[PDB]
Amino acid sequence: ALIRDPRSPINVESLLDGLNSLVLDLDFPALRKNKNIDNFLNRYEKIVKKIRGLQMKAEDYDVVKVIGRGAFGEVQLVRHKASQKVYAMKLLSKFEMIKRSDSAFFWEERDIMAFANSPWVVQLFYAFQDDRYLYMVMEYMPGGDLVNLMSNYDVPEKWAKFYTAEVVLALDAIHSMGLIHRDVKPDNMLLDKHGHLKLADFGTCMKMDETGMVHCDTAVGTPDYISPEVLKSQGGDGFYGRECDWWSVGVFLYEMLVGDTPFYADSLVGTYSKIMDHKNSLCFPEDAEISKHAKNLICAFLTDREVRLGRNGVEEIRQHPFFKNDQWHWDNIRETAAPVVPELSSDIDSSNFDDIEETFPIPKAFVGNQLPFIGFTYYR
Ligand SMILES: CNC(=O)c1cccc(Cn2ccc3cc(-c4cn[nH]c4C(F)(F)F)ccc3c2=O)c1
Repeated sequence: ALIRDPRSPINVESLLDGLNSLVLDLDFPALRKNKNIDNFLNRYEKIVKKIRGLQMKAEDYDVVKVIGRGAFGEVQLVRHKASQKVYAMKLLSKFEMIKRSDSAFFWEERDIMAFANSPWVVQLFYAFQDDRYLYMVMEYMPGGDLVNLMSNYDVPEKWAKFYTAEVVLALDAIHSMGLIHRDVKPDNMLLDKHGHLKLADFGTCMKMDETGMVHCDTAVGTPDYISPEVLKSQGGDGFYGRECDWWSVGVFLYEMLVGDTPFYADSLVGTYSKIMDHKNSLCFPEDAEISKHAKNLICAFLTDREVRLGRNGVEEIRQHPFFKNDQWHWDNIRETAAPVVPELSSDIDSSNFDDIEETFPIPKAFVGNQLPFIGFTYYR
């Protein structure tokens, strides 16, 4: 009965993952001296290779261009050969994830994009694997990200109101699924064909307790955007709530209106120290020319959690005077016209993206390197 459920760990895709993964981890001359291992391989090695050809696989896609990179892989603009549809495909290297003891962040990332069913969340259509990579096949966002937008325009406060509102709604939606994002930044804010925002890169997300809190002893995210409480949790037993995402919205709003990040330093350790000393290090440039309302919202986000705007819920963010505007309302913003509408040449126009510039050793005994990746495959 669970076999049909796309959420169950024992659906057909996961059962096939196990059989495929066992053959992968055993098929070596050394391990084949065990008769058990050889008797199984003989029975199943021909049909597994047949199954491999009929399963969704990488060679079914044309690689048009590489449009993104990360610690463990890259994102490619692809076209599915048979259907001629266009997607963005993210790859995660199995060797690197094992080599750097980081093998479990992709579960929530896959599940959010697959099941959120939200206009604010990039949607996942397929997940598959081969012996080297994980693959997440996603709806393509041809508008680019907000780093690219900020590098090409001087963002007036009217635009900043729009993108900050859309981010607030997107984070609220993620919070209502029980998740804290923890890596809010402009590189994770993607724009669709109509210029509206979606969140991406859910690698550092975490589900909250029945109390709304998370225990964590590890500081995560990006150094420019990390909140004091998350940073402080590296020294043991962090207990914090969703409000760490609102701190990172404050950094984003500063960066859009001022042109630099508010805790900039030449060293990572300097950035870490400035964030700790934020009550003294947060300083707007003399030539800023930023409104009183914008400066008040920025400073209401860039405080300690016990005092931070949003600690009581999103309604206190939405009423803030900075969001007074003559173009949109909180309940209809994504159906109004975005400030920048992309002009697109073809369905593989990638002009809003800058251009971009090892394996396991053969085992002596059973290691099970493919075991952590069982159950990743998903067919919509
Ligand atoms: C631990 N995490 C990693 O190692 C890691 C590996 C690879 C990339 C990243 C960060 N990154 C960058 C771009 C990116 C782009 C899309 C996306 C979806 N639809 N369209 C696009 C478009 F590309 F068009 F913008 C979706 C996710 C990402 C994304 O995650 C992180």
